[PDB]
Amino acid sequence: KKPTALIILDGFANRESEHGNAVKLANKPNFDRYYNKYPTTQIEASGLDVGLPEGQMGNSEVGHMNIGAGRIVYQSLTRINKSIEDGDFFENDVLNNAIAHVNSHDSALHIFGLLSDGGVHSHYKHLFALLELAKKQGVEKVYVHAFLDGRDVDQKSALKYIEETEAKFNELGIGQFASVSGRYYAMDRDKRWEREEKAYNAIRNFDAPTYATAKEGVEASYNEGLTDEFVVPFIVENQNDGVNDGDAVIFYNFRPDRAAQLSEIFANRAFEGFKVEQVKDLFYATFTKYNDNIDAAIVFEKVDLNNTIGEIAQNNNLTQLRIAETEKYPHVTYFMSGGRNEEFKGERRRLIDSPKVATYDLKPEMSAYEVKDALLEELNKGDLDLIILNFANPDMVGHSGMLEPTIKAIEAVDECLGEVVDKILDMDGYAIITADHGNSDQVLTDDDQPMTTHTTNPVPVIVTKEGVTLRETGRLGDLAPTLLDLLNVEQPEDMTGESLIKH
Ligand SMILES: O=C(O)[C@@H](CO)OP(=O)(O)O
Ligand SMILES: [Mn+2]
Ligand SMILES: [Mn+2]
Repeated sequence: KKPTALIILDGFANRESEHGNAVKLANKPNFDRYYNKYPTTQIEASGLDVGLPEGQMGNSEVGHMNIGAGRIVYQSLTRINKSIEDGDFFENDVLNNAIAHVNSHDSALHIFGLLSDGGVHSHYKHLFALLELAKKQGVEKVYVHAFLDGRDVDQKSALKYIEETEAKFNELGIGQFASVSGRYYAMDRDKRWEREEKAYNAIRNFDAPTYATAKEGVEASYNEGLTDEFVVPFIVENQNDGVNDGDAVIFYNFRPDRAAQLSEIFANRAFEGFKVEQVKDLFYATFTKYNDNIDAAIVFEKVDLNNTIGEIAQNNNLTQLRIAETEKYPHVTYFMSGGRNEEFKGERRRLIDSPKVATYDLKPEMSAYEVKDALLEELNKGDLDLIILNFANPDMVGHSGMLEPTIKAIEAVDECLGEVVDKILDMDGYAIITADHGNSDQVLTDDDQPMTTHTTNPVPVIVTKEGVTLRETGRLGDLAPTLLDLLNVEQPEDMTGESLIKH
């Protein structure tokens, strides 16, 4: 068996400036020799090319999903944005049923969510689209329960989103703020139920302070030293008639982890965090499915990915190995397989333990040498068709925002890379050396401060096949089609990416 390997250098991208660029400052002779001998291009790993909004840096989860799927895998924000822009949203069955529920019970429509443009948990423009829909179907009025951010956005920005939303209410002729809670309260994820109860009591017009306007209560918080995230939940005077039997709730958050708890309070009949009298005939709609214990109608259902690279390999009777250290093991397993834990037939996996340190600058080599030795051990068995390998280090050490450790990390990876790839080449196989998004290409601001984040830069691709030229650009969703090309395996239609290899 001639092996073909995808070797993912996590958080390793192409950036022109050398300043604070560990990728360019590192001595990486093995990478450079392959780069100088073999065909090379660069592909996009951020924004719309990976199913994220324009301007948004790529990441490990999204990047490994796109890589394994061989297509653009649209994430929640973009999917909902596109649904709005193209009209589907306003036809959505769950949203129109929530409105039929209100109209048929003469009851009230409530809207919960994180009122910012952070884009991690929500996007407040989706609130405006719901208000437009409610107005269109004649709802009359809509109680909006605002959860303030200050964490995925500037710590004191709530007043701008509140102002703009107040103008929407006037413009569209519908809706009002009913309650206002910092996300510390409404969006806990550590089962601190006393924080949640305060949000719940405001939303319900039970126990809470009241202010005449959303602005007033936020400004009162500011004057006390409590910024957006920490606003103590409050009620907006005369604008909150409670959540009563017959009502409907739409929760526009799309990220499960911080929306689940509040949703359990309203809509898990088994909820025991604190004692409640649940609303009867409550229509409870969540933008996504937050967990299995919430009785909700799901506005945007999870889409399963058929014919990821691993499934195609299976269906061609090929064997495959997924391998990485702990820190990127879910990436090369679960995410690579399209969000599936189960092994395919023919699949085996190798987990190497990551060191137990708070920040990986303390051991820049991490477990890269043990990953390399496990891999050499597997390739010496001679029974692998496909290998999916990730070297975690450039991303994990780069997050430290420290240049010398990040350089050392890349240099350790380079030494391992040369042993892995030379072995693949002795076995008459092929490697694609690339990345899932950038990070280590920039670990310093232009003013020499630590920079601890991913980048939007395009990622390198080297394909260790002679006599071929690569296409000039492309995206992560093109990698799996390139592996299939190298394996001489037919690409199915639902893999819409294109081989980077020119024919
Ligand atoms: O709550 C979350 O999941 C987001 C914050 O927007 O990340 P973290 O909480 O870990 O900052
Ligand atoms: Mn990554
Ligand atoms: Mn990262």
